[PDB]
Amino acid sequence: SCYIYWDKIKRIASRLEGMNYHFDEMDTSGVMPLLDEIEEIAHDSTIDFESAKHILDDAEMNHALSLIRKFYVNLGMKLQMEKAQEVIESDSPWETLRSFYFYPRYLELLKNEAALGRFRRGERAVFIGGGPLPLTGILLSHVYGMRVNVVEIEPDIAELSRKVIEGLGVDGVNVITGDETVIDGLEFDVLMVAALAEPKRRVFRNIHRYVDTETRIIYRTYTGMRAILYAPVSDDDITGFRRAGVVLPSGKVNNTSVLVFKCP
Amino acid sequence: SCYIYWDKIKRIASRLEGMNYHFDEMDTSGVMPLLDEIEEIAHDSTIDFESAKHILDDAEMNHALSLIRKFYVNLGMKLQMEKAQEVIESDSPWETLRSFYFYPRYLELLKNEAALGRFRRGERAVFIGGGPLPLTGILLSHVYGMRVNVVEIEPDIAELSRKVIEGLGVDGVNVITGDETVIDGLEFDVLMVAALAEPKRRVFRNIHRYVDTETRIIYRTYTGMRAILYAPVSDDDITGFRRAGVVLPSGKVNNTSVLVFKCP
Ligand SMILES: N[C@@H](CCN[C@@H](CCC(=O)O)C(=O)O)C(=O)O
Ligand SMILES: N[C@@H](CCN[C@@H](CCC(=O)O)C(=O)O)C(=O)O
Ligand SMILES: [Br-]
Ligand SMILES: [Br-]
Ligand SMILES: [Br-]
Ligand SMILES: [Br-]
Ligand SMILES: [Br-]
Ligand SMILES: [Br-]
Repeated sequence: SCYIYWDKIKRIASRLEGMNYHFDEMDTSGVMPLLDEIEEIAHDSTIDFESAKHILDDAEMNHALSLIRKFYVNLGMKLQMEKAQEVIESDSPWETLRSFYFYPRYLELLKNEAALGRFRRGERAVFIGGGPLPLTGILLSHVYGMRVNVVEIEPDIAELSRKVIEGLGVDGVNVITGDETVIDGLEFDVLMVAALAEPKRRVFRNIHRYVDTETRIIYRTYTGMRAILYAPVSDDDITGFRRAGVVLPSGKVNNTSVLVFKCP
Repeated sequence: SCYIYWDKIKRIASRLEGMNYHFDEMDTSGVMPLLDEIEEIAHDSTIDFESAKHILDDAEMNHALSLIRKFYVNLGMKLQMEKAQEVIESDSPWETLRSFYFYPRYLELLKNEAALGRFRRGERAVFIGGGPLPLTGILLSHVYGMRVNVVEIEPDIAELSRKVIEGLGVDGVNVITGDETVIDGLEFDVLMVAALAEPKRRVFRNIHRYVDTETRIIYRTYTGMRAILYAPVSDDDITGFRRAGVVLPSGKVNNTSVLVFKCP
């Protein structure tokens, strides 16, 4: 085979590689064009899922794919870091938060997930992998009226996220510093696994130990050409669970959301 | 994992075990309820492709999958043979043809394919693997006004398919007895490969030698839970071609249709 996307992807990866050579520290404003070139490929609706695997998972794409995925992770993290601090400093913190590049996507994504998980006001939710900008946790309370624990493994990132929540005046959102294993000590009706929470295999094995067969578990993944952004959760990762629902994204939304329940 | 469909599949397969190595001896009328049981699962739109893959790829499912596929291919062949002979003997051949159990699905399948392959009246189509009831060839002319050569490897089957075409009074449909390599001496705009055309490896490697990069090639395969019916075309099979489009079936249609082009 002979996909025209292969050359386009390799050239983007070459640009990323040259950039990384010069700077470890991401220039978030400067790389927005690169992100948009990548998302135009990711959002190409003409490409079916099987074809996406044929193009993205080809052996000769491995190196380029790894560069693009690392870029997406590092950019997303830096954008979150920068926005968190902006929110904390702002006299108009909600207006500041809504300016986050990806903000409207979260509204659409969470709508999807709330239907999939049958979210109800007052239910307890745990979100594993809050990051510096705990937007999903914030929305689960602010929009869905859930009582939320957000879990974050890096103590300084956890601290930042707490200041963001305090800055916005959002109630019902607590941040727990620790790994996924903290769920042993929490009551919850629904558990969500962040798109970038890693390592997947470990996270799901630990989840399996601590949840029961009634716990609604939603995880975020990448399918079709959106897999250019990040490695999907594999079926091996979710051994001991059964899939019970999936929402495929459209528009600009990147994540696929999967509902699973612990067997048996 | 713990899908309800696992046991349901195993149960159906247990009732096929005693027919193993002798499915060709089946009473087609008598086994229709079995096909319905299998299709109940195959056609269940709540089973996502990841779940279907989990079930169907499991080593413990291999024997059951083999039984179901043998049943399906033998029932399909026998239904086709019986119908071909009925049509040839009928005073009302088109009415007889339209009573074929799968007839409505062919209309939908072809409708999807016509859009995918951008079929235009008067275009020249070659169909590899007519079988005794060359319904696709018949409809390509009758519905889409294409000029058709159907290719059939077995002389006796070729003779039967000619009699069906002639019985119906269909114009612009000819049967060529030979292997796939007969396309060397043909001039055509669209090439189609039947769902049951085998061996895929040899067939596609031969196709690659004769077509050019402009030839629209459509092949039929099985995806998701419908792969319970018949082995999907493997990635190995279509090496040297690029995928350009797909139609995934809905309702009762079994086949996925794939548009490919020879590289580059
Ligand atoms: N931050 C969220 C992920 C939210 N994804 C959104 C925003 C855009 C993106 O992440 O590429 C989406 O899918 O469109 C998490 O940690 O799960
Ligand atoms: N006979 C055709 C296949 C026609 N498939 C139809 C009929 C049902 C079936 O084959 O199970 C379909 O997908 O619904 C061929 O060999 O290409
Ligand atoms: Br504000
Ligand atoms: Br988040
Ligand atoms: Br199930
Ligand atoms: Br039975
Ligand atoms: Br057999
Ligand atoms: Br046919």
